[PDB]
Amino acid sequence: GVKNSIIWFRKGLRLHDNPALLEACKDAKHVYPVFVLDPHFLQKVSVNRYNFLLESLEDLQRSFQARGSRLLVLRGKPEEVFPRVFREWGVTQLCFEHDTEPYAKVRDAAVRRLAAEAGVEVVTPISHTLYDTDMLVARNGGAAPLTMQSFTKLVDRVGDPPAPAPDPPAAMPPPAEDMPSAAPAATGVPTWQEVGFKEPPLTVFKGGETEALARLEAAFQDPKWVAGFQKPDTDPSAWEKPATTVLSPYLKFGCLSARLFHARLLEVYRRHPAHSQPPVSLRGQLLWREFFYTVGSTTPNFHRMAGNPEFLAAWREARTGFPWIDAIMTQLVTWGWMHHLARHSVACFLTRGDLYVSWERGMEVFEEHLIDQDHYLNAANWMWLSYFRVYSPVVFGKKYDPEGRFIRKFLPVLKDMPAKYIYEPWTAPLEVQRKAGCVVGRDYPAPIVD
Ligand SMILES: Cc1cc2c(cc1C)N(C[C@H](O)[C@H](O)[C@H](O)COP(=O)(O)OP(=O)(O)OC[C@H]1O[C@@H](n3cnc4c(N)ncnc43)[C@H](O)[C@@H]1O)c1[nH]c(=O)[nH]c(=O)c1N2
Repeated sequence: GVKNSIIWFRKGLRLHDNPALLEACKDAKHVYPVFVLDPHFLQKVSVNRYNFLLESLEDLQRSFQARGSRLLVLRGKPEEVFPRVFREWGVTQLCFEHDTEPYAKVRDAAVRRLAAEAGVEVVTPISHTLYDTDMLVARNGGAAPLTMQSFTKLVDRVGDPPAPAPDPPAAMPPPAEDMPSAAPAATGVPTWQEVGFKEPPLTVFKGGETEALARLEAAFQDPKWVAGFQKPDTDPSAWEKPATTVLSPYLKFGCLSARLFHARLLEVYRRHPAHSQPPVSLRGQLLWREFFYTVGSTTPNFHRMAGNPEFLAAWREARTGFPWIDAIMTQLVTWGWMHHLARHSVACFLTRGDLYVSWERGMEVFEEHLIDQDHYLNAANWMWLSYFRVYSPVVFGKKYDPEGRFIRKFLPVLKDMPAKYIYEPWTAPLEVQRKAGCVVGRDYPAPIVD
């Protein structure tokens, strides 16, 4: 006789542009905001990324409490928890954002069956991508386009992505009182210590929808920078103020709506007729993401499109002996984010013909440490790898940073090396090494390859 609904967060960790949340609140006597956390994640995942998620859930908790509700972090597996709470809470509707990843399809199909057995309606809107990816494939005749230029042609044919959804109401229907499965002590957001991590996170990027919107506003503080953006011309050695938006972790977890980002770019583009165009523009960057999601989700053998241990270990542990390479690998572990062309440098130095190895092994290392780790974006970018015309990937940074400021920041052992040798410290006169307190082979390794 009443509507009791669940809004289930997996991605889409936001209140803004959340059509699943708007549906669950409509005409609802009680709404249960749920995140399902697998407590036994022990089995691979850096504390930096997991803490980013926890911070994002803490932000959601604060947002829901401001509106008379709270987030319920349920422990267990969705297939076991949901049948119990469907009956306990008298649920009539279950809402959640659509997800096209492989595991998500298996998980969501099972939950859809359990909902039907309990008489629960399921509503799953598209809001993680700009477009309904299935719709794009259908309008392309039933096959995903295979080049960026062709893909940009198709979306231009389709038109603008949908507008961001309205903000939710200032007050929300709360969960019912004294429901055993909603008890606060069993449903709070845990800390990185409580989930089992021993080392603290070191990244400088904080999770959550609130920080995402703050960072988006900062990127749009200069419309001329947004209008003139060209990805290949940005500086990979810029760390104090990165040369790109660093919105990737926020888009990965859904703290930031891709649709809101796109709408804001078109606002700026209307007033700047000479703005950059795809693929180098900031809109092009969003379209790279959409392109790889579309191809990845509709391609069965997606990982097969691109056709010894010691070299990988040195690369993994930032001891290759090339300061530019080791500095980036240090940024990976410490920040979990590096500029696109820094990612290119270490990836080419690993796969494009310096250490050979297999690109899959390099992806595994990225998958552990990147805070923007994305099943589709990580793999696709490794394969699309297969710029250094003058500067080889091992001294690439010298073009932008002849003094080696980036290297000195992340490899402080080299902080007193004269700039003439900071990219090739093995060339320094051996008394220069002594003076700088950095002897090659003692304080910093010699190059691992001739
Ligand atoms: C080896 C390797 C591995 C990865 C990636 C590249 C390479 C070469 N990338 C892509 C890229 O390096 C990354 O998206 C940016 O460095 C993120 O920086 P900004 O958010 O400042 O991007 P910037 O502000 O330039 O772009 C804005 C947004 O567009 C998207 N975007 C930009 N460049 C992209 C690209 N090349 N491919 C797809 N989407 C792109 C992202 O959503 C990004 O947040 C990736 N990206 C990611 O989100 N998760 C990942 O796990 C990886 N892994």
